[PDB]
Amino acid sequence: GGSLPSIEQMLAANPGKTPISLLQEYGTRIGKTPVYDLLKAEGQAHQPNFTFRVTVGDTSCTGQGPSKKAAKHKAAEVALKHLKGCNPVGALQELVVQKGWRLPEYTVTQESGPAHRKEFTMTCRVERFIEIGSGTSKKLAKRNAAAKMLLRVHT
RNA sequence: UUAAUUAUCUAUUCCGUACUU
RNA sequence: GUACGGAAUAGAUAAUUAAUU
Repeated sequence: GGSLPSIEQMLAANPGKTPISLLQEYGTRIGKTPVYDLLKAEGQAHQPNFTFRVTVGDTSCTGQGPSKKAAKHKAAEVALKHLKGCNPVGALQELVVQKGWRLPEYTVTQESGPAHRKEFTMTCRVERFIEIGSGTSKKLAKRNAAAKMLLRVHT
C-alpha cells in the first residue's frame, strides 16, 4: 500500500499512461475531477485541428493536436503543472504501378499477446520484392513495412 | 473501374488503469 | 455504477494521392 499521496509521486510511478487517465486518479485524492470540454473541431480530413480544455477545481487549461486523442492528451498535461504549483504506403503504390508491376498486397505474420499493449508484424508484397515491418496496429505495421520496401524497390 | 492515405461519429468484441457499490 | 486509455471487426460522413477508362 502507501500513504500521503502526491502529484509528484505519479511521475515516478506510472508516467507511461496518458495524463488524461492519470490526472483523474489524482482527482480522487483531492475530491476534484478533471472535466473535459472540446473547444475546437475543424479542418480537412488530412490536417484537422482539435482543442481540449480540462477543469480541476479552481483551475482550467487547454491543449491541441491533429486528433481528438492528441488534443485531450496535451490539455491534461498542462493541468498537472498548475496542480504542482510523406505517406510511404502511397509513395510505394505510386512506384509499383509506374514500374508496370501488379498492385501491392499486405499480410500479417505475427502479433503480440496482451491486447492493451498489442503489436503486429506485417509483410509487403510486390511482383518480385517482399519486405517486412511492424507496429502497434495492422495499419502501422504495413506503414513500416512499406517504408523499408521503398528502399528495396527504389534505385 | 481498381489501389492507397487521413480525420470524426455510432455499434460490437478484447484488454489495461482509477474511483464507487 | 462512473471516468480515462490501447487493439480488432462492422456501418455512416469527409478530404487527399496514384493507375486505368
